[PDB]
Amino acid sequence: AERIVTIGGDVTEIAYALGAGDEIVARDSTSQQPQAAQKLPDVGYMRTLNAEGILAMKPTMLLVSELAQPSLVLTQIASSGVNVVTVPGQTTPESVAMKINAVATALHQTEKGQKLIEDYQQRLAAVNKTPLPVKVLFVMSHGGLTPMAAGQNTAADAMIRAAGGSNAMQGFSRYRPLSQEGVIASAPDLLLITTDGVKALGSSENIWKLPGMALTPAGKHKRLLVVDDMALLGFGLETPQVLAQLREKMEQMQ
Ligand code: HEM
Ligand code: HEM
Repeated sequence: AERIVTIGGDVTEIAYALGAGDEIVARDSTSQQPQAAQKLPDVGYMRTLNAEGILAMKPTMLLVSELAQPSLVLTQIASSGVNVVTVPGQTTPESVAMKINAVATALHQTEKGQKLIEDYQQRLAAVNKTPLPVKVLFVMSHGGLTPMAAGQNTAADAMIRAAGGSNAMQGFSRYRPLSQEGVIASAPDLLLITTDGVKALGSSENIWKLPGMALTPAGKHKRLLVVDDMALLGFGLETPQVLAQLREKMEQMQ
């Protein structure tokens, strides 16, 4: 009966995992998992939504990450009479259990969610969270934009800290353009980048041509880790696995 639009790759992946695949009629740009979701219509990007694109799908329920903007579009969609359910957007490993809970409560699959939660906690718990003296620089590369580093108050910065590592970039929030001096002062031991960032750059050649990268301990030892964009930053079900790659790569640097 329900025509569900899910917004937020984390939300979508959880809805699908709670067995609602059949009822989801559309989703946002950040939602690309599972692949089944890639075949659904794209209503736009979570951070720049427009009401018309969502309402054209005639949803009965909108499951939306709190990270969604502009907020008044949700108000507007709710006034039109669709059930708008908000999902917590904290970039924290403990936050995922909260996300699963809100989604399940909304789908009336409380028990299914409870099960999914235990599996996530069981997978998360297996990861060594002991702090390690390794500094990490996360870089986001587009095709047509200057490369950018993550400060604090980012998912990337939370991910790094949760793996037991340290954010090489300090003293600022969100993202900033790379500069040779900035990067070099950062002195990362490990360069963290996304799968798409790699494609945007070309080859490993261009990777170490990033401003100042070669003049860092990371660039000297070619210490690199490439992870799926949303797996790394989405704080959904794949969080434990990504923390594992990151932890392993750090431990292996002793
Ligand atoms: C017009 C298109 C886009 C614009 C203008 C844009 C802009 C931004 C900006 C400025 C930030 C960080 C600053 C802030 O949060 O205020 C950000 C974060 C992020 N973006 Fe977008 N973006 C776009 C498209 C996309 C798409 C298509 C994806 C699909 C995966 C995406 C995924 C993310 C994620 C996962 C973050 C969180 C990073 C973190 O917390 O470390 N973005 N985006
Ligand atoms: C940090 C993680 C981020 C991710 C995973 C991400 C992801 C994406 C993706 C998938 C696109 C679509 C690419 C395209 O259409 O060419 C995009 C576009 C865009 N992003 Fe990001 N983004 C991030 C951060 C940022 C930040 C911090 C900014 C700050 C300016 C930004 C600015 C933009 C802009 C202006 C576009 C639109 C380009 C166009 O329309 O041609 N993004 N982003």
